Amino acid sequence: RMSLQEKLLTYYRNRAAIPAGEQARAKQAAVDICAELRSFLRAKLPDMPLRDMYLSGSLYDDLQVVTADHIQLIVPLVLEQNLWSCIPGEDTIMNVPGFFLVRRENPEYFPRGSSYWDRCVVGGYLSPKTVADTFEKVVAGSINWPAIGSLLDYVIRPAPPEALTLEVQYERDKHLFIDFLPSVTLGDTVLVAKPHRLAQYDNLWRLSLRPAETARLRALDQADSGCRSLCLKILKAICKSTPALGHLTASQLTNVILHLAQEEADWSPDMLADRFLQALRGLISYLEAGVLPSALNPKVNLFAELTPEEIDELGYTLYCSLSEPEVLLQ
Ligand SMILES: Nc1nc2c(ncn2[C@@H]2O[C@H](COP(=O)(O)OP(=O)(O)O)[C@@H](O)[C@H]2O)c(=O)[nH]1
Repeated sequence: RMSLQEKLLTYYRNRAAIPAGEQARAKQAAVDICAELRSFLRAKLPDMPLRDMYLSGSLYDDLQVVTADHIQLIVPLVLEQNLWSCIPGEDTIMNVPGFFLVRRENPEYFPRGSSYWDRCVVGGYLSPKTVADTFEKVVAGSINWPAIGSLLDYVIRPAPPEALTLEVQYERDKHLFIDFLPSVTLGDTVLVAKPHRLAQYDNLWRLSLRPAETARLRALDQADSGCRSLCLKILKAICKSTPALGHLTASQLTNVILHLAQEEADWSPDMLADRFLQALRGLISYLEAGVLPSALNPKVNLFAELTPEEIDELGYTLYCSLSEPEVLLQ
């Protein structure tokens, strides 16, 4: 019957690709809200050290698949270089690459109170969990979602504690989940408060990898009009659509693609099938090895948050799907 090429482009257009209308409006609803928060921050909280919150995520750069239902709103903290320093996780006793301790420097000389964020310090370290709670409470305590919603003809209601998430119904039957992501930038190190999976690492900030990864990907496709992004979206759609693959993330799949791009120059449209197969094969062998290095930061293993058992099950699921092509593609 059909070639894999056709099946994939077909799968992409009927499953991976968000319908044209829905993505514009979802994205626009997010844009509309982000702006209204810009003015709220000027008026209500000129005291809290922040910069303007801005959108980020797959929906914002057209990498979101199946449904336009989520996006991040970054909350950039202001931290003074003099007062704070970030510590690579591999240099901590935790020994976890891709994560940082954010340390409060010399309290004898910089007493508590020198930074607003000193209230979020636990044992000399800026706690990511506590920053989230404080922000959530300081926002919850000054914000008027019913009014912002009325102003934009959206209904906006926070969610149950996931208190850092907003549910935006922007049409009768459409909604969008915006979650707030507190971020810190020290030097050229960008960190986000997206907690490590295990509880014992909850004092660590996460190295933000998404911007460089997606910029890299976009630059490569731009250069040669390649299908790197198209292949990623298909994979994302499969993992999202297949429960057994729920542990796979956009970040891992993107790096699978980027590693492959180091070794395949030809990403013309007709090579899509071949690259997709290579990517599947790559992912499987990364899983077997128990290690998927970040293309942009080799020291970081993007499977390090997964247990060996989960890695093993992911590997098995994928092998099995090789002989169930029609379950993999819907
Ligand atoms: N926007 C953003 N999300 C990040 C970052 N680091 C980790 N994440 C997480 O990774 C996910 C973002 O996924 P995304 O790239 O948008 O692809 P998708 O959610 O699978 O469509 C969310 O769960 C984020 O919390 C980051 O630096 N920026």
